[PDB]
Amino acid sequence: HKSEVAHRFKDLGEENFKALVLIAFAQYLQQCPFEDHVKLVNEVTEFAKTCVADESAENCDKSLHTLFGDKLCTVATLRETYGEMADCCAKQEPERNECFLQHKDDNPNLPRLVRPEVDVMCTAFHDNEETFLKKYLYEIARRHPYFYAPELLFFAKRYKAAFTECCQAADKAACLLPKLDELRDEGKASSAKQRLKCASLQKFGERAFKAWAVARLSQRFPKAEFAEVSKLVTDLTKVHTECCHGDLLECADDRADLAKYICENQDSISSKLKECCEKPLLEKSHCIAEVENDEMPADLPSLAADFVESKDVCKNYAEAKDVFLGMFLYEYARRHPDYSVVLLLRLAKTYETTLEKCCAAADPHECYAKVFDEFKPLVEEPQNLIKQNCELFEQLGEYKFQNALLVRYTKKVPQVSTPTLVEVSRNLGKVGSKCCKHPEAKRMPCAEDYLSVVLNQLCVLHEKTPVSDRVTKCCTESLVNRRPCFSALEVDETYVPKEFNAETFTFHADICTLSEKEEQIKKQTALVELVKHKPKATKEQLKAVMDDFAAFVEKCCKADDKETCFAEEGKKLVAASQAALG
Ligand SMILES: CN(C)c1cccc2c(S(=O)(=O)N[C@@H](CCC(=O)O)C(=O)O)cccc12
Ligand SMILES: CN(C)c1cccc2c(S(=O)(=O)N[C@@H](CCC(=O)O)C(=O)O)cccc12
Ligand SMILES: CCCCCCCCCCCCCC(=O)O
Ligand SMILES: CCCCCCCCCCCCCC(=O)O
Ligand SMILES: CCCCCCCCCCCCCC(=O)O
Ligand SMILES: CCCCCCCCCCCCCC(=O)O
Repeated sequence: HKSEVAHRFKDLGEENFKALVLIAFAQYLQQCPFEDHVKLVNEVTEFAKTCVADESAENCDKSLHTLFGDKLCTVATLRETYGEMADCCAKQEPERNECFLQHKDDNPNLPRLVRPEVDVMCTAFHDNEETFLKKYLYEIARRHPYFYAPELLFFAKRYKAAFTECCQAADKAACLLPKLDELRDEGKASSAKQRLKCASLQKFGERAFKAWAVARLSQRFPKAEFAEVSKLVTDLTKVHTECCHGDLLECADDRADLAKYICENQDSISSKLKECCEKPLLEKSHCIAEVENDEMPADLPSLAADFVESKDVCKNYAEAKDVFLGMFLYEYARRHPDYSVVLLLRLAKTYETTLEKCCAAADPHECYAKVFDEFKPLVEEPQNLIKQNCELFEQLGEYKFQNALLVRYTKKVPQVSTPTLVEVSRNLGKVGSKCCKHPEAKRMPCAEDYLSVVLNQLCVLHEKTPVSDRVTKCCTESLVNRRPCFSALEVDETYVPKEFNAETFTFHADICTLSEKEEQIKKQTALVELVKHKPKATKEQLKAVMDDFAAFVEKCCKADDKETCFAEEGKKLVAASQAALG
């Protein structure tokens, strides 16, 4: 009301409040030490209570932006530590706030955060639970200035649970380790998706984004009217735009609003929202944004009615092209929760091309009457890839399936560095085990989501070290053409084999003491190196060496004087294998 701080405090609660203030400050003063921030939090929090007691007390009427800005400029070593950023304090709001966003280094030069030993972590945890988690919250926040604060807080709590459960466990490590890994990946995923979306909104512009939204929102809320979906798409676009700009507050307020709105009108939006709309302010958004797709209406007409048969297609279309196409998407999206958003985009795109040609011809209806037929091969491509791939994965295991992928892509883009090929293939495989476990009706949406980050990661670390033009075409192609572009890659006939290296195929017994994740990655690296040396090798040939090798390993890791073995058979293997592969 008359005091923003007081208000947020009352809403959030002391705990959440102090956690967010901490995260907020860690995202700007990325260089200040943890103790420094904690003091700021306390000073701000104390101030907050002052205003809760008397909404009219000093400065309590100031805006969060101003309050935050002033506290920020309070840091003495500001100009010494951040230099140019200190010049932000001369400017008045909102230039001051704006000035800060511009100096929020999206990727500082901080040391990789190392994972301590389970025991040391559990003891730290148990001894001083609060500072143990805050301290790490701080470490993550400063390294990820754009990670939406509240989501970060959401993660912290999942971590807390893991430590509370696991540190009591018999085998602490067997309980904790796996959870920490599932949280990391999930965190990397949220990070990549966020930057991805913002990146998209940047290059491709609003339209394409709204297009994406209509499709996603329709699949999720098939019972809502198109007018409700357009309303939501509009607000969601403002939200992502603002949130991408990096301003936490503005971003948060838009998010709360849209959640409030959706809840009040939840009856005309989705039935699956009850649960989500009860939750606390800080958790509404998160919940809603992930809510399962609602059951789609049973009495739903054939699309062909309003989009192929009708004699007013072009009329309705010229009247408002995008609204029409949007309606197409809305209609097609909600009848297919099983389609990937991007696949729906391809149809809509295809439909649009057709209408553009057809509506400027003798008689439209004749020209576009069989367009749905143009869809068939489009829908099928992603489906046959999924079946063909999940099948292979069912036979072979995650690991063996990854090797298949390894051989397949190395042949496609031999120029790519071996360590890059190994990672991509591994991640690709994970997507394989994570999605194939799903009923065929949810597979495609699943692949889209995991595959989207993986391909982006692939593109980013190639943007940097350009190795192939073909990978660059795919990486800079339409966001809806990206995946098919890669699927279209064919064996590289131009590639010239890599001169043989003895050092690259010699193994030591240390391959026995190494952990699974390490043995595999050590074997897989040799595999990519093998293919990069003899690309003309048939699956049979390769399957031979791999079999020979596999034994070699086990065999040499189950006999005395290991080192002797690996060097003795080593000569033999390399020798025999080289001849088999001409
Ligand atoms: C849940 N989420 C906030 C996260 C938790 C733990 C680690 C996270 C990381 S991370 O550990 O820094 N992940 C590193 C790679 C792995 C490493 O070097 O340790 C990174 O890509 O930046 C990134 C993004 C989100 C994370
Ligand atoms: C709570 N509300 C304000 C929302 C915030 C952010 C995303 C939202 C979405 S969404 O973008 O379609 N849901 C996203 C996941 C959430 C995210 O990445 O932010 C998706 O399926 O790709 C739907 C409804 C409400 C949303
Ligand atoms: C997300 C905020 C909660 C902070 C608690 C993190 C505790 C785990 C410490 C290890 C993190 C390093 C990343 C990793 O390798 O797992
Ligand atoms: C609410 C109306 C906004 C939706 C506009 C419909 C756009 C459909 C065209 C699909 C093109 C995808 C963009 C792209 O080429 O990347
Ligand atoms: C001066 C410090 C300001 C403290 C930061 C308060 C902003 C956090 C509000 C969180 C609201 C939840 C929004 C959402 O649902 O995403
Ligand atoms: C021309 C020298 C070729 C000999 C080197 C063979 C090494 C290839 C990697 C084998 C890994 C197979 C995967 C596995 O069985 O786990």
